[PDB]
Amino acid sequence: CDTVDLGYQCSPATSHLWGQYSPFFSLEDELSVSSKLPKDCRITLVQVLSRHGARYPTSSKSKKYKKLVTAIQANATDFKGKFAFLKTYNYTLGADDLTPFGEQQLVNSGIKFYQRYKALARSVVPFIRASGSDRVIASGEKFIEGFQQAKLADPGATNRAAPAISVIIPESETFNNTLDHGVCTKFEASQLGDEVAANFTALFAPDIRARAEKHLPGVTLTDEDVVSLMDMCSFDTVARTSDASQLSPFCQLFTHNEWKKYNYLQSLGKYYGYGAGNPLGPAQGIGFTNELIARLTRSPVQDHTSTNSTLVSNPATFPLNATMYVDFSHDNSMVSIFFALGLYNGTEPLSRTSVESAKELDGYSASWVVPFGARAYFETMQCKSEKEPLVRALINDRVVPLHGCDVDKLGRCKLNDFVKGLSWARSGGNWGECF
Ligand SMILES: *[C@@H]1O[C@H](CO)[C@@H](O)[C@H](O)[C@H]1NC(C)=O
Ligand SMILES: *[C@@H]1O[C@H](CO)[C@@H](O)[C@H](O)[C@H]1NC(C)=O
Ligand SMILES: *[C@@H]1O[C@H](CO)[C@@H](O)[C@H](O)[C@H]1NC(C)=O
Ligand SMILES: *[C@@H]1O[C@H](CO)[C@@H](O)[C@H](O)[C@H]1NC(C)=O
Ligand SMILES: *[C@@H]1O[C@H](CO)[C@@H](O)[C@H](O)[C@H]1NC(C)=O
Ligand SMILES: *[C@H]1O[C@H](CO)[C@@H](O)[C@H](O)[C@H]1NC(C)=O
Repeated sequence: CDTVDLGYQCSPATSHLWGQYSPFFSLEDELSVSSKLPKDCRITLVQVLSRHGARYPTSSKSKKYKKLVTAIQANATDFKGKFAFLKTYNYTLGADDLTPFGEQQLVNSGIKFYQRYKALARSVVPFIRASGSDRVIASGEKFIEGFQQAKLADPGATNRAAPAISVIIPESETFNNTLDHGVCTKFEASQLGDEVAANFTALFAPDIRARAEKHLPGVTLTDEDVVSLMDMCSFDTVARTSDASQLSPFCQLFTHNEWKKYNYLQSLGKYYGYGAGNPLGPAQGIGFTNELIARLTRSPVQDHTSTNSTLVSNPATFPLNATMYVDFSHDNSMVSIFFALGLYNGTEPLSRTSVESAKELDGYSASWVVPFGARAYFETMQCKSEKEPLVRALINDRVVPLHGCDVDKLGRCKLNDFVKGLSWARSGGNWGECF
């Protein structure tokens, strides 16, 4: 179901509609030109930003789901139709960790990164950082395994030293971490994303709850419970087999139309939680943006947001000339980063009542942007067509044309023009409002 090149392609009418719980699926050529290296161009630098792989529910969500399944099984006097499996379903999911499928996603992502950037990778040991979350670190280790596997299979490789994760950035409300938000006090107290999600759920869940209650006589569901049951489709799928080759029985409880609503609910939560819908959302991505500018320009970091001055000032933890960089992070931080970079500046504020597709939102959705095992590639290339280095952004294989600069038909801008266009991030944006 899941391949190195294309990601997850089984049951696409369901599995691509789980938002941030969708396994990565390649968006090569989707509302986009090809992501292929253009003729007479050579990559000179690549930065990868990768999410962790598919996982179990967090400890708190796992507790909630188990509580619900138990209550259903205790209250239902019958389990009718498609809900029949809940009579004997046994809740066995863990908490927080990668599933085997999620580990393999990341091995696959490392293989794909080697293959895509083979010309550089043959001689380069990438510089790698990970946010201080066990599933993120584990994802980094699996990416490295895949990278090394592909490199060993390539007779043309000259430097096969394994890259280490050189920096693990602590996750703490008082540690400045560009790969995991937490220090912007006002933002961390924001309820907007949760309120938008709740309001939208109140629109679509009632009909679903009625149908489920009809097929589970004795059971009373809330809106929240409907969403929990829908969440279980993805979580159970990515857990129950090592290759996620069997759709969970939870999945067929809901229609394709309902999956499109669920997918949009997830898009709303990320947009209004972490993206441009949140007044301090894109500010959470400024620190990484300034780190990326430092790498692109081989220059010291200039930032006063979520960088740590000790970490960025030491070559051992922030080398300025490493040619390949790979950073491991989380959905929410990656959404903020993509918005801070201006990559979704063609997306209008999402309707809170009407479902708009990624097609109609200029390529923005949770499933297109931060699926499980999400990856972004930020390239510099030197092309014979242009004296100046050109930058290109690929998000889950889709070329995401740059904003703020004079963008060409291939989605690229000249390096200095791109950096100039990131004036908001370079100034620190509205970070002062944090406090
Ligand atoms: C910056 O990193 C240093 C070295 O790890 C650490 O001692 C310090 O507390 C960090 N400060 C912040 C605010 O992240
Ligand atoms: C939720 O809906 C209520 C009633 O329609 C509305 O007043 C409120 O603004 C909504 N919340 C958000 C953040 O959209
Ligand atoms: C199960 O029944 C109990 C006791 O009436 C009730 O409080 C609870 O909400 C019910 N839960 C479900 C999921 O039906
Ligand atoms: C951490 O970030 C805050 C601004 O958010 C800044 O005041 C402080 O200097 C930073 N500390 C370090 C060590 O970078
Ligand atoms: C993206 O749009 C926002 C809001 O208009 C603006 O502040 C920011 O500078 C834009 N980014 C780029 C890179 O053009
Ligand atoms: C590049 O130079 C940096 C100093 O900015 C140094 O720490 C490191 O040896 C180099 N980067 C690599 C090869 O990881």
